[PDB]
Amino acid sequence: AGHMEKQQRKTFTAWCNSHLRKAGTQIENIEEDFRDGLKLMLLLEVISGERLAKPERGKMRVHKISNVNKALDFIASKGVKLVSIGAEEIVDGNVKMTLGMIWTIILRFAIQDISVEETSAKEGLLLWCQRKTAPYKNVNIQNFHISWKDGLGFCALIHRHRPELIDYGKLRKDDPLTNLNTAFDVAEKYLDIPKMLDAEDIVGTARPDEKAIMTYVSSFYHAFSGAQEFLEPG
Repeated sequence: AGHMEKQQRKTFTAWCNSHLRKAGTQIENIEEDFRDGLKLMLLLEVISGERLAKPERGKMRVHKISNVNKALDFIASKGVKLVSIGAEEIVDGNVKMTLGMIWTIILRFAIQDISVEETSAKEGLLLWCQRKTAPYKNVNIQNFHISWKDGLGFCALIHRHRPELIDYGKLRKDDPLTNLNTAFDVAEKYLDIPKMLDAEDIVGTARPDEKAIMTYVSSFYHAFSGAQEFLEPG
């Protein structure tokens, strides 16, 4: 019920929709649209590329719990970290539990497989960021929160791969709002990465939510991995 939840609500919703758009659907409220399990199963089919069991019909309490359990069984089978998520809480629209469940899904499907110099998962994603921004004198990535507040890290990641898209030299470290908005707009327009973070909130929050930032950064990783050259979106 604070800034942590607010930032995760924004970012996790955006991430989920960046995938569901490939299934011809979208959610409009993350604490309501997964309650019957239907869109949750669809999200899992998109990010895994597999077909889950056929969803049961009927809007009865028992049916919804059934669909959610099908989803929970599927993510367990795919190695998503277990964190005591309960089908009941998901069906009842418990926001804390829902965001917690979505986080484990993001971590498994967008971050865990990342491999960089024998380093993997979150640690691998961080190393990738550090290696790519190494040449930038005004950037020093050391985490997935404070290190990104001035926006230069995001701008540097983009400039490193597509220099023509950002006039990095004109960016000032003491002008974080400008830097963040520049990176977010360029990523949305040229890299097909939806805006998942609110610039003003990043600048105003002593310590921005690392799960939200990690989610956004992982989208940059995938946009620059070259995987799009051999994999069909869906």
